[PDB]
Amino acid sequence: DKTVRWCAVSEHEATKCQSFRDHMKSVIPSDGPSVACVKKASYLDCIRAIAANEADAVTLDAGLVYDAYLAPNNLKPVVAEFYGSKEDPQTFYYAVAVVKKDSGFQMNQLRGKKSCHTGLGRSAGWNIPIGLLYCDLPEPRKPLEKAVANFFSGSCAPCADGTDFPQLCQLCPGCGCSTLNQYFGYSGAFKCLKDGAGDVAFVEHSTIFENLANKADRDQYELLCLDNTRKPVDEYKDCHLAQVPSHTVVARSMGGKEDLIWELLNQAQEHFGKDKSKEFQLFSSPHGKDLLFKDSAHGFLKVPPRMDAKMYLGYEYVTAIRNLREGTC
Ligand SMILES: [Fe+3]
Ligand SMILES: [K+]
Repeated sequence: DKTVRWCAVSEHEATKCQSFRDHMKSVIPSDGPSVACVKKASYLDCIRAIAANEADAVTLDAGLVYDAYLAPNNLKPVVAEFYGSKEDPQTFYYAVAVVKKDSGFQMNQLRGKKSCHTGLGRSAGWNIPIGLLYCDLPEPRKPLEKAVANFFSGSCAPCADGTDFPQLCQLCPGCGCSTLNQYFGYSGAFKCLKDGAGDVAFVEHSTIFENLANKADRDQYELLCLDNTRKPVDEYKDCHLAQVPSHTVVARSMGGKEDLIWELLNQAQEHFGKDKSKEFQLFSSPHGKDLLFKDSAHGFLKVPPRMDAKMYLGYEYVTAIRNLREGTC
């Protein structure tokens, strides 16, 4: 069998997955790669399913790539997203802090504000913004969750526990770990800001561009820079929190079907990648944004053989994570 079982988180990803299954099925040889769809409530359930041989592949934020390499799962990174263009591909992106024009505050004046995150554990939504703001947080700083809940005056951290940390779900009651939470992910953290529930969205550089097509509406938003100034959203290259490694597909170490994962995704990149097909798209969707793969991706690059999360992610970002887990001020 040449079937990749894809893990899709909730109703909408599940739909795009069935399209993906059907179009590949229709425009593929008798012998080529098939994909099957397994619906899960969260990225955590996908990670558990892949370790337990009940699924083969899920695409995860760089932060969640790290998380998934830890025991007893030991998921290995297999295919990387790239952004920008197919000519000069990039395997990183920019963590930006998006705010509404004329809101007043800057970064060392973020205390007491409302925060929209993509989700707990994610690079630009959590790890980067919270690590930089770590010593600004009140004591005690463990647990970290409870202490960012204390810093802001209400938050939305998708995937967090709302019993243990009610405040982290104030802007999105429940802290849903899927698109079913309307304020989950990139597009969801920007909807959280736009609706006026929050003051800052910790998102990627291309987030606003994919959620607001009109430049006149776009100019009512700006970014928070590290020198405590503000700059137009277009000038993200000189006003960003950090550069983070790209979302990756992960797979099992043993019997991971990584070769096939590549074969499927690479063929799928030629048939349905950016601007390639009017029947199906891999990096946009009728059913939502950033489903299965991010909207801002332009295709895929193969991860070198048998490389682990640790190595793929790089020392600067692995180190950035570990420092967050145990620090001092
Ligand atoms: Fe991300
Ligand atoms: K508070």
